[PDB]
Amino acid sequence: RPGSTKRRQCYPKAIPECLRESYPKPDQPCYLYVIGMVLTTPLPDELNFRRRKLYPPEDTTRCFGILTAKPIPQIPHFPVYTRSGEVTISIELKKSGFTLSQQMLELITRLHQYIFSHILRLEKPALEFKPTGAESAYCVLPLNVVNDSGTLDIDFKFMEDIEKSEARIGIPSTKYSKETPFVFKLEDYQDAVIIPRYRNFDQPHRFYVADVYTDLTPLSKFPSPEYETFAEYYKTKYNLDLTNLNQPLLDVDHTSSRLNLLTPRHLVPELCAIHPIPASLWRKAVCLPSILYRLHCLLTAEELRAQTASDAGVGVRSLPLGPNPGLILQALTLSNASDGFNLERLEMLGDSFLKHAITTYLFCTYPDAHEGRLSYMRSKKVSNCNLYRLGKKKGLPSRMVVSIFDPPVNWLPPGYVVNQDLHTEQCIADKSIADCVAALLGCYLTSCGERAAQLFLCSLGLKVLAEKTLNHLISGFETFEKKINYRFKNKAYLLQAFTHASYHYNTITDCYQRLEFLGDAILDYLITKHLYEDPRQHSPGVLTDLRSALVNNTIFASLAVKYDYHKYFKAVSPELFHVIDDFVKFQLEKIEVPKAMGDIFASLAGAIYMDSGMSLEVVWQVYYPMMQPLIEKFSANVPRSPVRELLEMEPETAKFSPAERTYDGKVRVTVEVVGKGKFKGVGRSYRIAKSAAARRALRSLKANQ
RNA sequence: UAGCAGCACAUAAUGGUUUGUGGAUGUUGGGUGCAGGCCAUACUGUGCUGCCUCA
Repeated sequence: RPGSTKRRQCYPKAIPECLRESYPKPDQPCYLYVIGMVLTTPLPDELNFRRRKLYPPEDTTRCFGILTAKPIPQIPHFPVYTRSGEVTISIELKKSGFTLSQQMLELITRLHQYIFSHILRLEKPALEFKPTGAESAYCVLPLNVVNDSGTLDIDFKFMEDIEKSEARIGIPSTKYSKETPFVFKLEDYQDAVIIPRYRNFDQPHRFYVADVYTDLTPLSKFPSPEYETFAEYYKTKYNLDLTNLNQPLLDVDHTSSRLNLLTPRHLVPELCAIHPIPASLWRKAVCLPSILYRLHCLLTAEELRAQTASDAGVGVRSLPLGPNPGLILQALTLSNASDGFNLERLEMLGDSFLKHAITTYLFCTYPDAHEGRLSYMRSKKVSNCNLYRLGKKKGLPSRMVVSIFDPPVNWLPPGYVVNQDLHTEQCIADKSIADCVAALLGCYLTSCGERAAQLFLCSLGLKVLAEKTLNHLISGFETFEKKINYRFKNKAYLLQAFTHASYHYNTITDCYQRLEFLGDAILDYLITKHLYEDPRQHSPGVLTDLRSALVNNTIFASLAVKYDYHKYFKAVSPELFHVIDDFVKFQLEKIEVPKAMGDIFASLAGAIYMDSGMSLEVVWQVYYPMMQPLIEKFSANVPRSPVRELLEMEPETAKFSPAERTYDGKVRVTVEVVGKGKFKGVGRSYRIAKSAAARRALRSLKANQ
């Protein structure tokens, strides 16, 4: 069915408008952004398994910039988890409206290719570098501080120095002899990336210089147990005799192959070529895939924020408000993506508000439609099928984050195309598109409030926007008004709330059932909002359990008895009065629960809502003090089924019999607890019977402990 | 800068199970649809490893 988990569809991935076709043209105005990088949380030495020097990216004058033909909007700063620790990223406009020559742009584009293909090794046989034909068409370039002024600019000199360098295309062929011996220069290695010249010619392993040992030489002990000395190693493995046996040695670390950094995890110089790119900048280069991916994700979320501010009138189109893009990115992120956050909390809050908004809308729009009809219409509008259609129509599927980020497998680098797919497409379930709509509703509710959430629903396409007889029938309700600490402006709502359909003496209001319908959705929403806002910050699963336990007709009947509602209840059914009296007796001492007692509890919420001028707050002021002891009790001790509690205590030893239908239509169930006895329960249903059996067993087990 | 094999978690797939829920031929409740919680087979990713390439 449409809106089911069992139905899956493929969608193309959205690329933000500001990155699409964004290739700088010769002699045309362009934008230069700086990637600001600050080490905000250093990694503990215990997790730094080599105890290597942490490198704050900010300690170094060279960085990267983004060159684009289109402006990038402000996005929240975001963390990236490097081997140094948590680095906060800023994307800052440095220059706007400047021009580049064909030669300058070619130099940038060649270096940009060189980064993704040669440095990062993200060019694969399935990928082609076509910067003018690529959908995501921006260049990344080196920036440096000009003349120690602190001012960053395009380091054209460094790009040209890379182009003149023979070390760009492969390993330099410069062999040292006794006539031209190797001379070590310390300055050339302090921030170097090096390439060993004697091995792995197709895939030269690159290393950072981590340190320079001035106390160690080629005649010193080798790190592999296979060779005694560095000189012996190079002679034995590659037939290379060293010209300078007194040169210092380099302590080296591999260049990182891990390019997903969005979450926390928890040699002889003479035989090396210097790669023209410094190690500081190369450490920054390794972050580019995660940075550009995160940038892409946040830009997609901001595009959706700005679109919703246009379509719904909710927020401001450009910020100097609407939700933070990080919360939209949360509502777009499935738990499968593993990104440290997910939509599930926002979804549940959204669902509760959605019910309320539609219920209120239906109640007010259809003043003559009875409860069962409003309930039926409600059930169709809130369906996963309808919500999927709305989410598809809004173009959410292309914007969702579905899978775990993996640069070489599912990410297309800027200026590349796919040779005709995990790079360009994603497969999504119809239900997940429905769940995302509710999470977005929860995002707009939490950030912008209830009116803004209603306008958001309207933007999706959901339409969400006698007296003597009265005084006689309400006689004595002044004591009830005092008990609930609320006084009605219009006592007809109070009468309606306490009028059963059997109570034909009321000819001046309807029965309670319409106000019951309205009150049900109000109480669900208010309780859910309160549970979501709870300082304990309950998990998605626990929120579901608490919502289920608190939003219940049995609890509402129990409260209605505790707050004397049964004394004001207007009915003409002796049988209903007996069932109520038996339940009232059982509740006063601490058996069928009379539905009508929970229904009038909801109906009075509906009454107060209408009498207060649609004030949810006034309802909550009345109901919160009544419910608080239960909200505290269940939020302290998240509730359980007695059958589940028995199965948790006795998983292999507790076996339940089949349902035996007794002669009175009632179900009987036996639970056998191996070695501990057989306990029978009876009730009108298998669970009242199985729960009664499980409670008798649990009582016996707890008594024998 | 590589491959593989164990163990933790996330995750979709095919089966079952269980709570909720719906109009239904509804002879007095087993037909199907969508959600949660579990049990089983099987996939990927990250991580704790283990063996094993180059150094």
